Amino acid sequence: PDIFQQEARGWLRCGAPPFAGAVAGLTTKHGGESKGPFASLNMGLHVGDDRTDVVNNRRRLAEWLAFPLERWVCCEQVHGADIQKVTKSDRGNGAQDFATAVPGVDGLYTDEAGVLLALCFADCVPIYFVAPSAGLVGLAHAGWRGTAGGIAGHMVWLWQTREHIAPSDIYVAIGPAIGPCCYTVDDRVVDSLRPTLPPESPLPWRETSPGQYALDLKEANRLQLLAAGVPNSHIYVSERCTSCEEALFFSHRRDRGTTGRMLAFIGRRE
Ligand SMILES: [Zn+2]
Ligand SMILES: [Zn+2]
Repeated sequence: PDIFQQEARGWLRCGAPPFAGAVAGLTTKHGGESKGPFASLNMGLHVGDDRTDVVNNRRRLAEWLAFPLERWVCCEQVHGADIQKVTKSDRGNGAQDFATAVPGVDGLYTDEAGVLLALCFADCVPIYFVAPSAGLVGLAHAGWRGTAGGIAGHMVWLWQTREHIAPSDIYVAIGPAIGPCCYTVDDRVVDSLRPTLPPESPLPWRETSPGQYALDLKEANRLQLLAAGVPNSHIYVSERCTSCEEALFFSHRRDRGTTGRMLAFIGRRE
């Protein structure tokens, strides 16, 4: 069974055992207030939807999780590889007004309880991190650009060098994202990813016609995490494709660029 399992409402819980001490999951597209291409549980404030509808969708998740919206922390998600540590003093940033989101970063982490890290997705890879003994949680957004920038390994490096956590103490869930079944890219994308993988590494793409590659970004990020020292048995990977599973997910690719966003979230209850 997939590591992300359907709950009673419009969300999937991360069921990997090391995440049992955390509130961790990904929303699905149903149960909200938004309309048209955003129907209905659009969590993204940056996609041209009605802000009142989106805030109400966020308040609905907050009720399902018993984790108030005033305790969430969001980031700008610029498709880079930068990451910021956040604390209770950052609560609310980007929760109801996109302009207050943490600027210039694509991942967040915290060692405090009572802080819900909250990032938006509709094909890019959500990477959830936990160090259960040390009380750290993290969440990163990795499309091809962030993966080429090594965002996954950057989280591990920060936890090692700034938080004094060995990679062997980290566990990771790679959530629903677009699969190689649906994601075809050109030489420039794969050429950007090549230097981020070990020289002996199997390549997470297949050339399906000249200059066209079926790309597996989940696997690219898993390989980077392995190279950064996270143990194989600590990395859980969802098999759900956001483009294929149209009944559950918004997909930037399938929906031709105008669609909602799911929210990936992780935090610990205070
Ligand atoms: Zn993205
Ligand atoms: Zn697919």
